[PDB]
Amino acid sequence: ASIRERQTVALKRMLNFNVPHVKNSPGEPVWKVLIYDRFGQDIISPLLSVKELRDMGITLHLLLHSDRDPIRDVPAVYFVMPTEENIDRLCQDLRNQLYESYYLNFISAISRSKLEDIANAALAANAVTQVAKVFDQYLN
Repeated sequence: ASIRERQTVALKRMLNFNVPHVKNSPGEPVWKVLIYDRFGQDIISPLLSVKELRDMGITLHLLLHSDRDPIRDVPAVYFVMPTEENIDRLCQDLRNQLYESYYLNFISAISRSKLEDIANAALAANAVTQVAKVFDQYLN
């Protein structure tokens, strides 16, 4: 479907988004982390798997509602829903500095109010973050 396609559009982008990262081992791919939620998995899985996740160059993929590992030396991605709870996880992971980067990706149409929370959620620790486009804003 043309719709389901747009879903992967953002994904394939974030899952490959090579952002300004430091290179320690010359001659090594770009390891990127990902953090998905109930919806995030509801979209990433249908168009991605565990073996494909690591096969694309993922350093770690876990649920915001789980024990996140400390990988400040590797860029991270947060493809989740901008829900009240999620917004709290953003400021929770942003302050912990679990990952160097935080390529955010909202499933629904977040608002300036909720957005400011995540935007500032990082400002608290000054973590490099970037809110990507949404796909489920029309479906899912």
